[PDB]
Amino acid sequence: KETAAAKFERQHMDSSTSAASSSNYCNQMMKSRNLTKDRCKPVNTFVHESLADVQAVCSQKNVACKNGQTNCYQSYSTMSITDCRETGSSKYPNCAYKTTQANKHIIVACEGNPYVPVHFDASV
Repeated sequence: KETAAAKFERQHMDSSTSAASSSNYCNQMMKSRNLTKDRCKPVNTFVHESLADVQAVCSQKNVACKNGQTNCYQSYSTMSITDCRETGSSKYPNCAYKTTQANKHIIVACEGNPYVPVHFDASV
């Protein structure tokens, strides 16, 4: 079945664009990446950077994850991200989201060998 590392790429990586280009980014991405297949995932962040730059975060600043785990890491640099938050009009299967673009430090949880991002924890 899909690996945690591949899942992270599918849910959170968008190396193909530098930023969201319109308010419809989230609606299109959430759908296309299959995040709304079973239900409307409430929140999701997409990172507009190279895969290598995001994998490198696993060797940056170790910080506790929001849930207390100690396998989280914070990016030394800000990164281009897009926050997707479900709107009041969202109704499965017609999931709807508000798109928010920003430049923030990301916090990911890493695992494995190679040690790569498997979860997106927060943006700060």
